[PDB]
Amino acid sequence: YKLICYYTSWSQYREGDGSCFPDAIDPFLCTHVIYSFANISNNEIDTWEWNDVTLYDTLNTLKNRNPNLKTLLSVGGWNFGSERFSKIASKTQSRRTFIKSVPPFLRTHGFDGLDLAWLYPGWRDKRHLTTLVKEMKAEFVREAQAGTEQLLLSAAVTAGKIAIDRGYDIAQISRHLDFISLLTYDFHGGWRGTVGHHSPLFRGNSDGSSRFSNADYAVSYMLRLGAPANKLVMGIPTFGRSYTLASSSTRVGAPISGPGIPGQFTKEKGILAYYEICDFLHGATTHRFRDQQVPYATKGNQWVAYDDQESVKNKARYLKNRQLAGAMVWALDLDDFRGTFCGQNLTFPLTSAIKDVLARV
Ligand SMILES: *[C@@H]1O[C@H](CO)[C@@H](O[C@@H]2O[C@H](CO)[C@@H](O[C@H]3O[C@H](CO[C@@H]4O[C@H](CO)[C@@H](O[C@@H]5O[C@H](CO)[C@@H](O)[C@H](O)[C@@H]5O)[C@H](O)[C@@H]4O)[C@@H](O)[C@H](O[C@H]4O[C@H](CO)[C@@H](O)[C@H](O)[C@@H]4O)[C@@H]3O)[C@H](O)[C@H]2NC(C)=O)[C@H](O)[C@H]1NC(C)=O
Repeated sequence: YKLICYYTSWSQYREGDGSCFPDAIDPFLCTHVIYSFANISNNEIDTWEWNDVTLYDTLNTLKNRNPNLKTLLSVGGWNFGSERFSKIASKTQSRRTFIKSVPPFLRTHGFDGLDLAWLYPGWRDKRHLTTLVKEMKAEFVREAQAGTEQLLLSAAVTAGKIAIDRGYDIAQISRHLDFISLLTYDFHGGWRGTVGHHSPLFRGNSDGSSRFSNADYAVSYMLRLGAPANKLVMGIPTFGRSYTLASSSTRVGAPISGPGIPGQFTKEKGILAYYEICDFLHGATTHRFRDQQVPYATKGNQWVAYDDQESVKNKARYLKNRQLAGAMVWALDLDDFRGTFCGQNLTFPLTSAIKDVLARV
């Protein structure tokens, strides 16, 4: 099985114990580690952070201890303008300059491949995405004639039916990609005025109006569109989403006024790291959506949807039962990476739980 784990460059700036450098990563935990995110300047791949050159180097020394570990560099992301990707991909001269700049950059800094995180192509972009993937893969194939191990190409793909239909020719891009990570953890957010879970495994016979907003539907739909099971990797989150309750109601369908309050270390409205949730749970009431098979917790006017060891092991069993290529984790720096917040002296408890399931029959 593959275990694909993202590390995010901005996690280095978090204070005290929340600070996470590539250094903290156990080299034997994941099969592939992806560094997020690279920039595009002058139509060429480039660094984002001031000290990226150093961090690349720290990440790639993990390979001195585990020579089988693979590392990828992810380009794009949320803070990258979708329109900036659109402009690059739709003009042949810009697209060509970009593609040619990638292999030398990856080689200089020690990466084994490139992850595309264009979030998200519009209906006008779908054709250009296909072209970008095709031509990117062709160039990696050509570069490997120089006797080096061929660069890997992956893509992060949204799990909502409408985003898929609008932006992605799954049947075509599947043939050129080494793996596709399905982002099965954005099924709810502050954008609706109610409480709900962003990563449910199943629909659960109760659910109103969205048979499609669950991991099971997204996986079955990708399989139907022509993504081969052995290229499909199911995304499992290591963070939670928080909401401020608008009333004293805390069950399904409850009102909300907005995001939850920022966490001590992540400092971002609406999300919490798992190591912050471990702390939040002291004094919280815990519940579990039995149909959806995911927990949530509530304390005061704060309502948190999250994943724990049981829910993550369940998702891992599901994906094995479906014979998928593996699991993808967003993100190593949001799991309890020091191992000192969540009880047990177990570093990476969520990621480890996934690995345990994937390593059994
Ligand atoms: C990821 O990469 C991206 C892509 O490169 C990085 O984003 C860019 O990087 C640089 C530097 O930070 C900037 O590049 C040049 O910017 C200037 C361009 O000028 C413009 O400013 C005006 C604001 O008034 C703005 O508005 C319009 O244009 C005209 C203005 O007359 C106006 O009539 C219109 O109505 C518009 O309002 C316009 O959009 C431009 O942004 C240059 O001045 C910069 O410095 C050089 O400039 C001169 C030569 O051109 C020299 O005199 C100077 O000495 C110097 O050499 C610079 O070259 C970009 O702004 C920026 N672009 C994008 C796409 O965002 C990004 O930083 C990176 N991310 C990270 C984390 O690194």
